[PDB]
Amino acid sequence: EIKTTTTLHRVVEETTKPLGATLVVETDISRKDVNGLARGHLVDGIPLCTPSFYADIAMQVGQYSMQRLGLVDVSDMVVDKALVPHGKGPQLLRTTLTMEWPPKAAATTRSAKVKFATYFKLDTEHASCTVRFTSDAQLKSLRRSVSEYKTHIRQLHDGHAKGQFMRYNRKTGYKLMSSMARFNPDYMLLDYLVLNEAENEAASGVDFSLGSSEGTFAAHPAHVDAITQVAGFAMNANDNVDIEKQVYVNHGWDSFQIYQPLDNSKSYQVYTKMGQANDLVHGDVVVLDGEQIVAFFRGLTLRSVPRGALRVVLQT
Amino acid sequence: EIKTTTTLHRVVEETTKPLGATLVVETDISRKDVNGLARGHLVDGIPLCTPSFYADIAMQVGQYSMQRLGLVDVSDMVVDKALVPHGKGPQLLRTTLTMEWPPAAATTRSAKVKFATYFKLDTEHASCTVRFTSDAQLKSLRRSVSEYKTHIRQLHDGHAKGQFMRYNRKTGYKLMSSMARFNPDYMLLDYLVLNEAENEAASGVDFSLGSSEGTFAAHPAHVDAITQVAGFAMNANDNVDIEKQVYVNHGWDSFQIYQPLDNSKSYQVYTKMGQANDLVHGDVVVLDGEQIVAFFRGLTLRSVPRGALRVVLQT
Ligand SMILES: Cc1cc(CSCc2cc(CSCC(=O)NCCNC(=O)CCNC(=O)[C@H](O)C(C)(C)COP(=O)(O)O)no2)no1
Ligand SMILES: Cc1cc(CSCc2cc(CSCC(=O)NCCNC(=O)CCNC(=O)[C@H](O)C(C)(C)COP(=O)(O)O)no2)no1
Repeated sequence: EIKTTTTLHRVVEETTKPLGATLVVETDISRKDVNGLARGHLVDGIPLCTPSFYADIAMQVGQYSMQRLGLVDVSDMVVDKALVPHGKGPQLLRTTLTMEWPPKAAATTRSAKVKFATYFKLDTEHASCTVRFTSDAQLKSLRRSVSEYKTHIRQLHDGHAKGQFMRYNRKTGYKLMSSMARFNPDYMLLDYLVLNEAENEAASGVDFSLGSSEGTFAAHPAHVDAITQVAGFAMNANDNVDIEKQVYVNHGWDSFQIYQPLDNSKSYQVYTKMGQANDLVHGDVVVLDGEQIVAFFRGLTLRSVPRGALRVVLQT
Repeated sequence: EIKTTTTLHRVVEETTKPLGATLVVETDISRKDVNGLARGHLVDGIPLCTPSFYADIAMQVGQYSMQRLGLVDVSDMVVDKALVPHGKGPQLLRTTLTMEWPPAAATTRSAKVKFATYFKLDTEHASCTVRFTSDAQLKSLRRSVSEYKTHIRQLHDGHAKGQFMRYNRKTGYKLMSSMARFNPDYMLLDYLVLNEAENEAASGVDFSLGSSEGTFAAHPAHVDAITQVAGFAMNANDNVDIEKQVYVNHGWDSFQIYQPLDNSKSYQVYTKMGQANDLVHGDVVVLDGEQIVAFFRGLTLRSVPRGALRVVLQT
């Protein structure tokens, strides 16, 4: 029996069969405990749900599906269409998980397809991902790289201390981005960020104590979004990116794994080196707690879009 | 008689009497050579004329009045109401200079100047007092050059140790972009080093970074770029939330220019603005290496609610 949370409200349909199974859950993003959280960013006055909102639900339905048959990877995340939480009556986000398997091999299953769509009935298809019941091989490799990530972080701080790189305090960083997007205060968790613009390379302290995070989640959408904001800032805070004309927006990612809880009283270190500018850039994002590996995005992908075209799409 | 320029288009009236004189000039800010320049900044999509636009005209009518009767100080500048250059047919900015004297005209060392748009009266925008001043301030400033250069060097030393922020041109304007977007011809701040704890800034302003075609006494983009250093030093503080409160131009006590503001040259600008009534003030010096180029004394900024600013402009 799957547990309901702030971001997963009820089971719509659940069906187990010979060559597969379906699980459909529903979240009313207008419900009072979640509607504030569902409004992660505001672009041209229009609220937007963040990809981390889907990722939280994906982790929940993946963890449940796995246990009914131990890391869940939220992989192949593709965000296709904006979700605008209007807060004017029910707004039903349905998450459909499907699995396939050959006879008597249900227990071997290591992935499931997940789709996110709003309904009234069908409203919009928003996003999709593949949850993977994955090995700890990546975690083991990341643990061997900790000293290397730490050295990259130390080198960024050394360069700032010599006047080489920019260091943004929290409020100044969000001010720099404010003509592009204004954040829900509960999402404004970047305490500082050191940016080497030449390599789109950033080290950031993210402090989850800086916001309110009441509810139950698998991975708090504000905590996970704050991790991806480091990569977004590294791109859009470059002196040669004119955010009046072109901006790097979320596109999705290849892989996302969490190895330790994202604790609302703690601060974490985040490091990324995003690739150089088709219209896509990608890179990895690691999250540390001192010497411990906390989480990792592999192939986080951002897309360069015209600022005005973004505005027209959202307003329509 | 008075020369016409990009920012001063014709004489409306010129009268002398035994105890004074009046000079009224007119500028159609919709004329095609000046309308672009008149649009200095955009706030919430609404174009605004900068105080430096008035200062340029004030220098012109002051220099003229004066030679007719040798530094002009544009002093006691008060900006009361926004001027929005709509670009939809004539928009006539009238500048009125008045002098008074006891029965003695050649002794006169100041004149009152008013700036108002007419259709006839539209809006009263600003006023100042032009002063025909001594070189005492210039000579005192020349003795302080090494002290100003030391303040600038200390800011650069602090940034090189990671203590102060240094903004490249485009990143500086990006930081301010939710408050105002600038006419590219006004985006002349090449870099700025900010000590936030004292609202203290040193900036390189490079007039070659914009286009400045026309004739002026003091190019309004060049003078506005000087004041932007002080505005940035206030609004770029980490504790100023420009979504709620912003420091806007208010005016100044005194402004003198000692050397041409050359559109091929870069200059050094230094200011230490006071700590946060709703007003802050400070001095702004402009250097060309070892030479004193210009000085604002008592440049005044006013803290206003960002949304109240929006409503006022929108109406
Ligand atoms: C300090 C600090 C750090 C940062 C982060 S850097 C600046 C920044 C801000 C944001 C948030 S706003 C962009 C965003 O992606 N938000 C959520 C994602 N939500 C969607 O809804 C898009 C996907 N949607 C689409 O609609 C389409 O693909 C679209 C409209 C982009 C184009 O479609 P097409 O043109 O092909 O028709 N991110 O980075 N800030 O401060
Ligand atoms: C690098 C780098 C540098 C910068 C720029 S520096 C930061 C900055 C930018 C601005 C520009 S916008 C504010 C401004 O003052 N613009 C012109 C002045 N023009 C008026 O029209 C006010 C007139 N004042 C009024 O109308 C009223 O007094 C009002 C409405 C403000 C108050 O209302 P009241 O209460 O009196 O009714 N400024 O600083 N960027 O990157």
